[PDB]
Amino acid sequence: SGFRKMAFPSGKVEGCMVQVTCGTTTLNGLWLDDVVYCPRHVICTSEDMLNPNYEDLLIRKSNHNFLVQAGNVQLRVIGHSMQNCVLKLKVDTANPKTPKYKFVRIQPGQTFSVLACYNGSPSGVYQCAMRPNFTIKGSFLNGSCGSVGFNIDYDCVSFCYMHHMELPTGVHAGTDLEGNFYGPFVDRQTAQAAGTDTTITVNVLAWLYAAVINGDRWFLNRFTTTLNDFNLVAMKYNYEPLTQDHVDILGPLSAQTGIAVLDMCASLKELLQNGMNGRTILGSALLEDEFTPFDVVRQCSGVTF
Amino acid sequence: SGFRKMAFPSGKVEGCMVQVTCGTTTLNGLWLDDVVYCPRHVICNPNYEDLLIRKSNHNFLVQAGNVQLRVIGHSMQNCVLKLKVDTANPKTPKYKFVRIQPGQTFSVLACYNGSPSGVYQCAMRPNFTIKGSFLNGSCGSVGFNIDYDCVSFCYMHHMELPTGVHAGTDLEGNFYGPFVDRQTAQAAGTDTTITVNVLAWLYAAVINGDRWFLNRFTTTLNDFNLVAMKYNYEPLTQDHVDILGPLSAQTGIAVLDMCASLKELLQNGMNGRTILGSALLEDEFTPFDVVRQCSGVTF
Ligand SMILES: CNC(=O)c1ccc2cncc(NC(=O)Cc3cccc(Cl)c3)c2c1
Ligand SMILES: CNC(=O)c1ccc2cncc(NC(=O)Cc3cccc(Cl)c3)c2c1
Ligand SMILES: [Cl-]
Repeated sequence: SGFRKMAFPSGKVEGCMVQVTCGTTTLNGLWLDDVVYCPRHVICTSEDMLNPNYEDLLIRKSNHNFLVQAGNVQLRVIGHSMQNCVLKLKVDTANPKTPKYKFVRIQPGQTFSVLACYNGSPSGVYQCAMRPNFTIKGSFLNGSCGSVGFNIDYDCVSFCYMHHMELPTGVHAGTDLEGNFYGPFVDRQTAQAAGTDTTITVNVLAWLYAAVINGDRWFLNRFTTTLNDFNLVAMKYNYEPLTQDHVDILGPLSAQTGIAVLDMCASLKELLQNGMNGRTILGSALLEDEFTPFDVVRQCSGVTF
Repeated sequence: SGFRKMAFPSGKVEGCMVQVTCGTTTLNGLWLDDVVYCPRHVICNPNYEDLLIRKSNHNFLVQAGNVQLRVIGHSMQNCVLKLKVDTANPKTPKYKFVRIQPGQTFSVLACYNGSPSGVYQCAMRPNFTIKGSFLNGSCGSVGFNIDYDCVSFCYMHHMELPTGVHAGTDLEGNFYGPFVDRQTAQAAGTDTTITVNVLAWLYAAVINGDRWFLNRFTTTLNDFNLVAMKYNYEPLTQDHVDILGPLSAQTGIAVLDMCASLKELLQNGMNGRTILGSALLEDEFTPFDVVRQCSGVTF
């Protein structure tokens, strides 16, 4: 029993964090095998950030300009290349702590753990979700660039995010581990703003199923809805449209609790109309959208209370 | 910017998790140096000395990864069993066993079959329970904090109470709260809100640009405690006021001025608004957690 925002154990990722220095800029890098991955903006000055020509800035650098520190040891850079917005620094030592890993690009609504780092040293771990507007609501200070997002399914670490910048609203933007940004963002100091954000509907439904599994049914009602009528109501509350894929994905939780997806959709509609009336659901007074259907099955029991 | 419920990096603790089996019971153990610590209920009116005297070293199966450790001794200390093994854990970090007080926070590395599955942050409630997330097999999972490079172990999981909340001991086997390790009618007492932690979280909200709840008013400590007692909030002591000193100096809001904001929040509610993305007053961040997360201390 109980339902917490749970992050994956960070040990496999902590053993990959290094510090990358180029000139006066210091940020974090991910050391996997003999390559250190970091944001390419490490080669920039604050002036260069308005309209950097990364190719022009990189051609002027040599291997010895990049200082890489792993713990108290200085690694030797023997090569460098750029792939999209990530810089790949070839080093002369393979990381003996390299876990089994993959680089995966996630979709909005997916969750992941973040190991926030400063000067190549891990400071904290938290759980978060890729918002529908492609930003993340993280907790990052100056020096956190290069910190990574990941999932650990079995013994394999799937790296899905590398932190690059903070937008004016305090939200964060970054890339996958191949250097492709999530969202319409660029690694430039230019007028960029996060688009209007929406609630991840399929995740709120999964979280309502987690509440039913843990014994809470106060919010259920005798109604059902069509998918179309649910979406017409949902979009008036800035909720993402619920697709037939989402309904299919909620199938296992529907079978376990005995509540049809469109029946749970009707309880969500009523919650949006009435509010909570002083009550809570899993210790929260708001509808939670940062637990996927997969997170709920992983964390919750297989037997409904 | 941003404020998340953040746990300490769990790597130093993951390297200590092992699986302990005795008969049909499997749970988690903490392997430090040549000793494995685990709940004594792994041997299960349980007369634990009578049950332990009947066991031999080879009855305890200890598995570290894919390796079977050899148990060469066993002893009980309060509600924890200490299994002496032949091999010292080469991954043993610098550590201490510390007992925490209600209101203090810690990270939990939830484990099943000696394998870590998740990490979360939580607080020791004033009623000595923890609102954790634990399933069957989680017994022996540990709570900890990190100070520089030293892991301070403060909690070991033992049981779930009927309300879904959890109970456990420090690493010396002393329970937090009036609980016993047996299947008997036990219930968590009435809980209260950790006042000093709510105030620290209000200061974190101000640091992150959320100021709608501030007002021109102040209060006395006595008047605040009379009001706080009415809403099932823990009393605020002069020690708590002193501990909030740094945050008061940084934001320019006196502790008793922030108390007048909290009094107005309790009497009138949030009025449809949120603070740091929450519609409830959050009490699981200490004044130290707020300073650490708004400064970037590393481990
Ligand atoms: C003193 N605080 C900060 O400057 C600060 C706070 C918080 C921050 C959180 N994350 C990243 C930071 N860094 C950047 O956004 C640097 C940057 C600027 C323009 C474009 C690009 Cl790609 C990268 C933060 C920076
Ligand atoms: C049916 N649910 C479970 O089996 C369950 C679910 C969830 C659980 C979460 N944590 C621990 C469990 N374990 C215990 O509380 C076993 C126990 C019983 C009597 C005394 C003592 Cl000291 C320990 C859980 C057990
Ligand atoms: Cl995905």
